[PDB]
Amino acid sequence: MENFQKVEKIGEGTYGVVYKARNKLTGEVVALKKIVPSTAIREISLLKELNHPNIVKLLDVIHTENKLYLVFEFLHQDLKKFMDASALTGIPLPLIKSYLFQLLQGLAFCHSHRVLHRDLKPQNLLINTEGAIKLADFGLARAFVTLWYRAPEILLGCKYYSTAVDIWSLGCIFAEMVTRRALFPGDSEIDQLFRIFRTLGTPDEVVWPGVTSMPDYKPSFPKWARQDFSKVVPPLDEDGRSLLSQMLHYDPNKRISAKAALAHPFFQDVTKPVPHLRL
Repeated sequence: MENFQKVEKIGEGTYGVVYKARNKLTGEVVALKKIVPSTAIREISLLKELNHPNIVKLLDVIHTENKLYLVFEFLHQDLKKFMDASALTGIPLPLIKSYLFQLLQGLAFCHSHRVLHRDLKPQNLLINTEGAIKLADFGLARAFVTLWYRAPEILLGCKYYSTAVDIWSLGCIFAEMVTRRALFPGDSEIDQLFRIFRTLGTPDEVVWPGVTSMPDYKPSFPKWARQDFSKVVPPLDEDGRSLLSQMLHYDPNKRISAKAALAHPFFQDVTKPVPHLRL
């Protein structure tokens, strides 16, 4: 721990403060997250084995007197900041497509190892000058404020949700890159839920078998009609709209998997362009 020289504070993460650090020993520039229960210890130890080029590498874990430090590889910017930076002009479709493709590969990898993220959002998506995008904070939720990317089954009380929640979240982020506006900016659990309802229509037994039996489901939920999908993500092409609708399917079991999504015609012409970051 004294092996680190805090270069500066990046910001407040979900589980603590994040500092840019320099390994006084190896000189490597890393990201230090100042996060303890023995169960969370084995859980994040298992995360060290979860390596993929689209997953932010957990270099080391340092436990010392209730203090838990997670040493991560450092990336220069997050997707939230990049989106704002390219808000007026919009992120080019080839870069949007490239990013979604890479995130799906990363998700496909984690999901193949029965590891869910559970909390995908633009701030935990880190990018570099080389065109790569990675998933940050993977597995930390199972281990240990924005509802915008929350899957509906989570909002309806499902206590044993699946990998499908990450697909839903990524779909919301996908739509946000395309339109330059958050898809469902809920400011309360009920507002989030109803925002989803107003756009995708209020779910029933037809589209989502067993929805009415969900814990937080109320028969009194207003019945909104599903909106024309072409009004949701204009001007995304038919392939993208097809993929997005599949990623936003109400029934978690019918929602497209990361693996399957990678096969969608939308990616037939995927390339790896680089973003222009002003570091």
